[PDB]
Order: sequence, then structure tokens, then C-alpha cells
Amino acid sequence: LDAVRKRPGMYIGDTDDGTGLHHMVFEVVDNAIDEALAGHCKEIIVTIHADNSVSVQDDGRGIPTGIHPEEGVSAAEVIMTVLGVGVSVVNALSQKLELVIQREGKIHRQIYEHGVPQAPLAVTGETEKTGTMVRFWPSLETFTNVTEFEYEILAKRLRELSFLNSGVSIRLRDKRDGKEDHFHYEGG
Amino acid sequence: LDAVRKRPGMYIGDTDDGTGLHHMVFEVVDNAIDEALAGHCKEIIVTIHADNSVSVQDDGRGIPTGIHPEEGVSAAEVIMTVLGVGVSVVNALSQKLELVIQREGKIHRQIYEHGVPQAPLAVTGETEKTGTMVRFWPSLETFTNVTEFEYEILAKRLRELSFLNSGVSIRLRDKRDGKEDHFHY
Ligand SMILES: COC(=O)c1ccc(O)cc1
Ligand SMILES: COC(=O)c1ccc(O)cc1
Ligand SMILES: Nc1nc2ccccc2[nH]1
Repeated sequence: LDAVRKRPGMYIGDTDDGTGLHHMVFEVVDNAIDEALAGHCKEIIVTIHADNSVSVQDDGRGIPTGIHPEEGVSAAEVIMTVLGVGVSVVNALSQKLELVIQREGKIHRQIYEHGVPQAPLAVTGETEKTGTMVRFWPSLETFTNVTEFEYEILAKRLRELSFLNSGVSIRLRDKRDGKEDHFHYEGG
Repeated sequence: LDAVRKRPGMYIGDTDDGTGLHHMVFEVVDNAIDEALAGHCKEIIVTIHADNSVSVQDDGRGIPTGIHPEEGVSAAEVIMTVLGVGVSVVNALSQKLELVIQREGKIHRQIYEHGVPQAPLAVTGETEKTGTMVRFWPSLETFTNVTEFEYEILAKRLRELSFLNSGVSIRLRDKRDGKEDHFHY
């Protein structure tokens, strides 16, 4: 990840005017849509939290959690730490990132800070559901000037995305003011 | 450097009891001793600053500044960012690190933050002197409980080194309370 840390602008885009900041969300959303399309129900929920973090969750199969034979860490960690631009870029430029994977009846949890895992991916409990949740806090060391998520930029993009992804429910939530939208196109 | 960031204790030593914190200084000092050996005068200065950073200076030749043909960046940056455990470990676990190299009539400067160079090694002026200086601010995200440098832990180790490295002068300075020592065999 040091290559991304060395020149963030080359990977995420302009880190001053807010375009790079919102690209962080849309990179995560693209991965969530890929996960949602693999299942039948297919819903993602994008939430803008009051601390200016954004969480994206889906009810798909869940990111692979088993240990990678070569890398010697969870497949999830390999995806988060090895270089669309990839979620590893988002992780690298996030001062905090929370990963929660529900898979094979188990809840898996891991925390990153500036791309560095704070502990190995851990099974913390049980669940009947499946899916992946990524919540990230953009690094204020990288993202300057424009540091807050604009609802309209996300809402417009997710609406456009819904028509290209049939059967995928996309919910948008703003916990700062309680604003909510639901984009679900069932065509084809 | 991510391997070091992932498990800091395994590279530097215990990050809670002050062991790892002081090893950061000793790793930099080992490099300074190598430089202050092939030079003439042969002196190192270790300074504890009021803002809880430590700087190590030598009056050697200056570490190589030219571009590493394989890596495509300055030889100095390769030493600071690629894996005694090496100064790259100290860089990775320092919230800031300042590098100043005086070599071939030129002063060179570079700043790192958590092991990440903020710009390429750059020529900032002219000088007749030679040597290298590294000042580092240990990361308070890594180093907990014992965060401040104890003078006597440094003084003890630098004394041991002065006997082993008989040709080298070692000065220790504390800018917090004005305390100082000069170890020379
Ligand atoms: C690579 O997968 C992800 O990073 C991801 C993030 C959020 C999701 O909801 C699903 C996948
Ligand atoms: C190898 O380069 C160094 O890291 C270094 C640090 C302090 C010195 O005084 C000399 C070299
Ligand atoms: N604050 C901060 N910034 C960082 C950048 C890279 C790795 C760790 C870091 N901690």
C-alpha cells in the first residue's frame, strides 16, 4: 500500500476539491453491487453517519474469510491490503475502516487504521444472515478542504446505478438529518 | 513497511514498557556509528529535544543521495523505506522523520510521516561540511504508557558503545533540562 500512500492523487483523484472523497464511496459501492448481484434478494444500504464516516452493506455471500495459502492471512485481509481502483486504495486512505463479514453461520470482524490491520480477522459470533459491511472514516491527513459527504452527489449516482443493475435494491440513508432514498429498478 | 506497521513489537520490541521506544534511538545510533568511522573527526551527537523527538547527527561522508538504479528513487529513500533491524523500522514507527544529508558540496533534505516520504530527497543549499542527520518523532499511536525518553537509558547504552567503538566521540544532550554527557574512550 505504500505506493498509494506516496501519491494518493494518482489512485483516488483530486484530494482537495471533494471528487476524490466521493470516489472513495463509489469504489466501495461498486464492490457491494458485485456482491449483491451474486445473490437473489440483492440489497445494498449506503449510510452517511453523523461522524462523517460512510458504511456500505450488502446481503450477498460475504467476502472469503479463509487463510490465503501464500499470503498467510485471511482472504479478506489480502483484498484490503494488496494493490476500478480496488478497495485497498480506500483502506489505505481511510484513518479507520471497519470490516464485518457474515458467512457460513459466523460473524467475522476486523479493524484497520490507515490501511494497517489492528488484529487478524476474528470470528466474534454467530448469524443466520450473510453479507459484507465496510464502514470507513476518510483520512483527514489526505482529504483536505472538502471533508464532508454531500448527499446529492451520492443520491444522483446511486439512482443512475440502479438502472444498470436490475433487481438490486439500493437504499441511501443520511443519519445527520434523517434523509432517506430507495432506488430499486426491476427491469428485464 | 506494512509488515512493520502490522506488528511493531516484533521488530522494535515492547511498545508499552519503554523498551521499544529506546530501541528506536539505538537503531539510528548504529547507523550513525558506521558513518562516524569511515569519516575524519569521528563524532556523533544524540539530542533529546523538548518536543520529545530525538536527533542523531554524524560528521561522516553523508549517506548516498544518487538514484538507486533498481528502485528508481534516491538511495537514501531506499534505506528509509525498504527492509540490527534497520532504520526503515524507525521510519515506519515515527509519526514524523526528518533526514538531512550533507554530501558533495550540497545539503539534501527529506521529510517522512509514518514511513511515507512527503517529497523526493531534494537539494536545498550548499555546504562545505559533510554528514547525516536523522530526527524522528516516535508515533504515539504505537508507543503507549512510556512515551517520554529517559536520559539514563540512552546514556547507559551510549557509554557501552563508546568503549566498543574506541575511535568515535559520542555526545548526549538533553534540551528539556540541559543535562549532557561526552563519552570518548
Ligand atoms: C471487496 O469488497 C468490498 O470491499 C465490499 C465492501 C462493501 C460491501 O457491501 C461489499 C463488499
Ligand atoms: C543510514 O542512515 C541513517 O539512517 C543515519 C542516521 C543518522 C546518522 O547520523 C547517520 C546515518
Ligand atoms: N496517523 C497516521 N497516518 C498514517 C499513515 C500511514 C500509516 C499509519 C498512519 N497513522
